[PDB]
Amino acid sequence: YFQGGMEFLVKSVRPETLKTATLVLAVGEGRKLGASAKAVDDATGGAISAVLKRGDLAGKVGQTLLLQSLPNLKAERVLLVGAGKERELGDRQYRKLASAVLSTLKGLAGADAALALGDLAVKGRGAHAKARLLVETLADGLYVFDRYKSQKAEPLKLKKLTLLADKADSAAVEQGSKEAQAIANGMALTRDLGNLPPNVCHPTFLGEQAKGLAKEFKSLKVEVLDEKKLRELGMGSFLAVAQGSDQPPRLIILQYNGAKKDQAPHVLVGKGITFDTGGISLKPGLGMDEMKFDMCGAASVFGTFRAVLELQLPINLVGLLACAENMPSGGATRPGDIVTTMSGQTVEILNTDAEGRLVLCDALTYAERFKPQSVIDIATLTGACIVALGSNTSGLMGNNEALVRQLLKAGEFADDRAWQLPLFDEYQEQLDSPFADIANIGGPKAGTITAGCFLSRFAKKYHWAHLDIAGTAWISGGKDKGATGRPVPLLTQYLLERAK
Amino acid sequence: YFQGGMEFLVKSVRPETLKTATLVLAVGEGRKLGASAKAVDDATGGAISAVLKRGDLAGKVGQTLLLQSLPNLKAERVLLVGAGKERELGDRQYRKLASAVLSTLKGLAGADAALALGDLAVKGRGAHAKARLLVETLADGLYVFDRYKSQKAEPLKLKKLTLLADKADSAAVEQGSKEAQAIANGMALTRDLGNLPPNVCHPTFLGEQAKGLAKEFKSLKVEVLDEKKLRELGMGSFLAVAQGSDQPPRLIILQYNGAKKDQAPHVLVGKGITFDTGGISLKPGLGMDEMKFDMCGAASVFGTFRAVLELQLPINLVGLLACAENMPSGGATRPGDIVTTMSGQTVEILNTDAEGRLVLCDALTYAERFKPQSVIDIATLTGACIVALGSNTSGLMGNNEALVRQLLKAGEFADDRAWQLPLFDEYQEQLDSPFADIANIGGPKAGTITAGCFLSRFAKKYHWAHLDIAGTAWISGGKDKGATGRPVPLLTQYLLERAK
Ligand SMILES: [Cl-]
Ligand SMILES: [Cl-]
Ligand SMILES: [Cl-]
Ligand SMILES: [Cl-]
Ligand SMILES: [Cl-]
Ligand SMILES: [Cl-]
Ligand SMILES: [Cl-]
Ligand SMILES: [Cl-]
Ligand SMILES: [Cl-]
Ligand SMILES: [Cl-]
Ligand code: NA
Ligand code: NA
Ligand code: NA
Ligand code: NA
Ligand code: NA
Ligand code: NA
Ligand code: NA
Ligand code: NA
Ligand code: NA
Ligand code: NA
Repeated sequence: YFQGGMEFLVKSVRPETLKTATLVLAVGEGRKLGASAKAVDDATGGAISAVLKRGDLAGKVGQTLLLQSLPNLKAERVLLVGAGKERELGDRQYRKLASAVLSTLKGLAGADAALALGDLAVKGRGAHAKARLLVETLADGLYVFDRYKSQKAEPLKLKKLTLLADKADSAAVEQGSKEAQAIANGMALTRDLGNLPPNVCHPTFLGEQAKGLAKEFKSLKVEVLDEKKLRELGMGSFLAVAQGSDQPPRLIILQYNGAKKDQAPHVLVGKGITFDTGGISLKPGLGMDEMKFDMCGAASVFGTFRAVLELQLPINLVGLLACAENMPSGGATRPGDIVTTMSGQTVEILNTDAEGRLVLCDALTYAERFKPQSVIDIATLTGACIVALGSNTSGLMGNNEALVRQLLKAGEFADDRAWQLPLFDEYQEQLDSPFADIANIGGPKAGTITAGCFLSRFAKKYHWAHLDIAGTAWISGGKDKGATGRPVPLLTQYLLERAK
Repeated sequence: YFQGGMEFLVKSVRPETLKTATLVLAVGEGRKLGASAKAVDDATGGAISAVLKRGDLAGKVGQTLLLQSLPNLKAERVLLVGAGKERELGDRQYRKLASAVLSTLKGLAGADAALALGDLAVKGRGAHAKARLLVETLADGLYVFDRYKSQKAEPLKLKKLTLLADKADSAAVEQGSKEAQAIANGMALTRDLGNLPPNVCHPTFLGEQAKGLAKEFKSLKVEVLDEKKLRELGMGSFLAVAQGSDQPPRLIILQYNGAKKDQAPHVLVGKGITFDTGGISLKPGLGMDEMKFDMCGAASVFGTFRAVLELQLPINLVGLLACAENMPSGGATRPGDIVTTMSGQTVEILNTDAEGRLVLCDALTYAERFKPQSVIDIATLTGACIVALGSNTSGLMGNNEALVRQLLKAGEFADDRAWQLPLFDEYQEQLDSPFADIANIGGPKAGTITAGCFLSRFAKKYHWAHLDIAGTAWISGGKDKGATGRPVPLLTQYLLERAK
């Protein structure tokens, strides 16, 4: 169940007799009230119709009108929210409607609210799929990160949200709500870890977080490998990234065995660069505070595990979090260094700011021992991905078409979308080095793709895919600056489908 | 038939008795000679086997060994070319093999050569598909642009190439060769127009080129509209691009009616910015000579027409070439100008270097009058596409999934590949303007996509797709700097399939 201060219930009772602090109804733009709103209007003797006739609420998506006590209702307030003029909403409009409702309710002193929104239609979504989107939007919309504020906002009075559904849909709605709550809990852990400042959130801290998660979930086993063990394993490019920082690196291994021992596991590999200065290839100063989000890949592995552990899915899951801090220093890796990866391939490190792939490639080699049926790495890897796909769609590459399709489908269902980019063999020659087996960077052309090509050289032994979340893992500026928790919804949906 | 100084023949005779200046045979790396090479070796009494045993030719793809007269052969020379160790070649290896053969033959004084390469296997390609790739690579490999060199290279002695094929395959090979020759002729026209310097290749020159093509092909009708007519049509954003230059703009209309009058036409829309300084939003000086390639979109419409006209395909085809020169001047368009497009939508021109879309959008509105069944615009539009997809894969967007799939399939067959990028509705808000209906640029995120989103607002009335060839239309540096002729092979293959 959701942990962020909200209980979500599903009930099949009549809205017009439900006791609640706020009853929420949808109002169309220039079309008749839906069945639920009409039943409530009838119960009040036409009071809602009479208000709407006065014209303050045009009915555009997300517009609101709040009424107090109406005759013959047990609702203390009635919140009208506009649903536009279309027969069906798209996902974006449904989310906008839900967020407008939540924003209003947050500011009220009501301890609960009941959503009578079952008459809304959303393109391509039945009861379960609508509940997944609605509850995830509501629950994630409650997220707060204020532990470093001396002045904290007043706690919400709102503590309970009831979804009204016809009895024939209530089981699907309940299922969707339960899954959405687990996803939102995972997103909240991901966002917390992403938002923590890098002087607190370093690799050792992430190791202790993993141990704490195992304390909470007896089904989770955790092992944390330090720099001595990494050197024993021959993890040369991983160590090269870490060596310039005072902070020691960590390889965190999470294991959950929800299925029979004969089922091959799915492996999630997360880039956990807790801060990325670029190293000797130093980044510019402007906006470099957002490099604390360079561990959002690893954070999303935490969050996906958190959701899976709550749902107790019948799957075998492994998490590999490759965490290091990338700092300049008198002992840092230099451009031109050549290192031997755990696979034995030598890499010429042309640019020390292309370091995510250097911790990932050793983790991908490590993943071979699990004989996985799928391996997915998640990383804030290339600014080129933002040029290619922006901030709303993650880049996706892989060496197996069926797995890539499974991830695309999961992202569509989750409304946490990705988009495939090709790993054509012609791109690989961009990584040729006169000195070593591989150069760690290509040119300025196709940067997201050549990063995927680099990783692919370590993933040939299994079905593998790669999510570039450089654009989707956080919001850069404004009031809403901070980690997003993506791609936890995509990944959790992928695993939900693999668990059937 | 190919016009660049080469006759291509298909014959089904035995290689070992064929009179030719050079007989070309494939030699595998560490595997037995194929059937054709073995038959020739047997005819010489083992002379080729005996040479190969000495070890000078390892057999790697494209390696060569040239022999002179061998016993009992009518070939004056025998050229051995390595074919690697795989059972089947990929497209890249097949092209590399063919280019190595051609490079050797170019340097010889032989007037002809015979290719006995029928035993080569290429992944996913039968006789017709292999001949398409082989002949197009050979014919396009003969391209020369030397009209501004005072010292021209010696003319080739090689004037005839014979493809040897089994009688059961010879019809397919002949068909593939004929189509490849037409494509190569079209590519040569495209490359010529792209390579011409911008003080020669201006919009008026392109208009005269269209008139010259109609003189050569009686099935082509051409109309050239000048700035007065553009202003009568209300083509405000097109005129805004052109107004800073001394060179007047041209809208060139090509029409070919190869099918019954009841068949809706296919429309190709080409960006013909004959030079792009950026305008007031001036480009940096470094590499700005390659902005003469900013008309390669329009050039590829010329080239696709040239191939279609030679093949006399039973289709109805329209070409719209929107040509202008983008110059700074005391009357040039300024950042912040607002103009009314022919569609009536107003556009705020935030950056005068995003000018390709401003001539294209008026051409897309113009295309409505043809009631087309497909509209494809081709443009060197965004440097962001090179970041996203590099120099080897064109970006593709559209408003119709079936058309996008048809173009992807054509590019795969042609080995002139594209890759779809999404036009999700969420990207559209990047083009919001406080002052006008549309801004002409989004932010630094998803630049290729937001350019496609801008064009999509003018294409809603028909099935439309958009090819960003900023990366594939030319080669930037080195000995091979110059226009490539892409995407003529993709477009011609698309139309070949639509003609069935
Ligand atoms: Cl249901
Ligand atoms: Cl630790
Ligand atoms: Cl340690
Ligand atoms: Cl974006
Ligand atoms: Cl799914
Ligand atoms: Cl055949
Ligand atoms: Cl003209
Ligand atoms: Cl004129
Ligand atoms: Cl490239
Ligand atoms: Cl095709
Ligand atoms: Na609507
Ligand atoms: Na929507
Ligand atoms: Na970096
Ligand atoms: Na990084
Ligand atoms: Na490059
Ligand atoms: Na081979
Ligand atoms: Na190949
Ligand atoms: Na430009
Ligand atoms: Na341009
Ligand atoms: Na942007």
